[PDB]
Amino acid sequence: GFRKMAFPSGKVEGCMVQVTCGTTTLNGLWLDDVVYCPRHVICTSEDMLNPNYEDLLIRKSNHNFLVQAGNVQLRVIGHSMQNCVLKLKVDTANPKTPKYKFVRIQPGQTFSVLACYNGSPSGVYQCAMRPNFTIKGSFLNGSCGSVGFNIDYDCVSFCYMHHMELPTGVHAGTDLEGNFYGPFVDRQTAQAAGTDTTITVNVLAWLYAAVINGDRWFLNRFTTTLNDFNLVAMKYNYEPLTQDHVDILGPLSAQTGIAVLDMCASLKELLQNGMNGRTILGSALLEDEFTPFDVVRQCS
Amino acid sequence: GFRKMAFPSGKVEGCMVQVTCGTTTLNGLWLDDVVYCPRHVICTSEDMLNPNYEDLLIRKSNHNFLVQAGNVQLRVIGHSMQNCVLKLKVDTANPKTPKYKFVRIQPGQTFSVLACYNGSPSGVYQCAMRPNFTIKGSFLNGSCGSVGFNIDYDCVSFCYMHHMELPTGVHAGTDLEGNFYGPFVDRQTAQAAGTDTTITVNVLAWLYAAVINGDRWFLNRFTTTLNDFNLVAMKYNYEPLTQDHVDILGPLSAQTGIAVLDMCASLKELLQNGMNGRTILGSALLEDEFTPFDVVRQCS
Repeated sequence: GFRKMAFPSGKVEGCMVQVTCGTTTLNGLWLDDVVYCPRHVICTSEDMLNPNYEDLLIRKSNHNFLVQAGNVQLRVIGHSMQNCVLKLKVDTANPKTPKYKFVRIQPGQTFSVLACYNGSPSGVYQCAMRPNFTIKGSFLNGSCGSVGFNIDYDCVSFCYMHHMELPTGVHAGTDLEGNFYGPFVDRQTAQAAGTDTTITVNVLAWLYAAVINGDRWFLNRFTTTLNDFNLVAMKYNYEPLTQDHVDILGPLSAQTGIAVLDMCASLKELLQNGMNGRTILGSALLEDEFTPFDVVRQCS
Repeated sequence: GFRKMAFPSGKVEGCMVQVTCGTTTLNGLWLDDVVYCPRHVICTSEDMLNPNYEDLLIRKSNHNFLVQAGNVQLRVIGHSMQNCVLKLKVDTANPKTPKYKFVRIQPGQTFSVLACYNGSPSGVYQCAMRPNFTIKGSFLNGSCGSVGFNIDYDCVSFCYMHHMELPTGVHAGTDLEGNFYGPFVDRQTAQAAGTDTTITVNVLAWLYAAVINGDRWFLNRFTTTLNDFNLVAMKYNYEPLTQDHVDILGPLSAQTGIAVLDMCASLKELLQNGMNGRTILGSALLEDEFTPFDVVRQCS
């Protein structure tokens, strides 16, 4: 097994609060004197079918928002919307605010989620942004407004806020400026995701992890061109590999002595032949939710 | 996919420190005015081959231990050993000490590890104590003294401290009173683990998780007796299921409407027939490192 490792969550735990509007409670993020949360908190069950968020927000007063940090009520002094994120101004700057920035991540990148229930931290796990801008896998039952982040040197980079579940069970959300990842809207109407694809560069990073962890059976004596690899990739719904992706795998290639295009030849054979009942890192399936950075972080 | 979720790590992050003795640096745990760490910190490479820990410890002065919390040196005022754990008394009580207890967990139970490098928190993941008292899977390269824990209501229950790697790549460690889990010793000599077994009650919890997450193909119209199930289990290196284990699965059985012995009949068929190229929760292998409590924590 190659373990998913989340970032330590302490810096984000001190920012989680509960936001209630009417009968709806979800998670908010308290940074300086602003609480961020999904704007759908202001919607009734009926409102969600076709909301006019500007009109709904105008009809709300500050006293219609109950913000609780532990057992402590924060007074709201201002409410506004930035795209799909509600910003509640409160009268107290969070004394536990970390150094932070707001970033918008790329498809295929990973991040940690602090899964919260009604403002209370419950668990932490590592998630990948799928190429179709959904988040796949199992989630904490009832967890709206939970946030995704990376820790850079001292700095928390917030990249994601959970808004929506698609009937398939996958999650959709926004960056912390309230822009959805992918084609989704915060309305209860028919929404399809695009076809998903396998994140090739992550599969290669995970094969490097396998090698570093002594799982080598799939290495073959062959090489390929980027062009010949990509013809096979396309047939198996893999993303095309670019020179920039090859360059990202440089450190794992140096650590293992296996040229990227040699690992590409190994992956081509695995796609064409299958595993013949064998496992890699205890899996019968190739894994694509570890980035090259995730592997180097854990393995170097 | 059914996600491994770790406990939020913030309460433990504030306790991690670096301990150095000569050229050896590893992790320590700073609770009130005591730093806990593996006693093998006092050993040279040569000492590890056959250490007399009492003699080695007598030859150490307080000034031979360098304890750093961030960039901050703590003065050691006392050194003693409890079984395989070194206790450094320091002149400052940790102001970030959480409510805590020390527990000794059972084989098959899970816990979160805050993986640290030279006192610095790096990542958090969920681990299971194998029936042979090893910890399996991939680990942070260089991480000695990292601790395992559960969070109970407000209270951190520390259960594990990493000491050793076995040549197979698995980890061995102690409880926080310095007693090894399993037959292992903190000496560089030939040590075998017992044969490992599959944690049956955890496989059943994970099949309940599958059902709750809409993966139902393996459910069959059959039941079994505990006795007839156990005859099959024994052949596939599964732990025998006891009435006490059946009772632990009550809540998942109630949530799904599937009797425990009906899920046992489903598992008997999976062991005898295999998966025929199908997956459960995105896995081709049955997973045994989620406890019934882990599933209820995430799914209820």
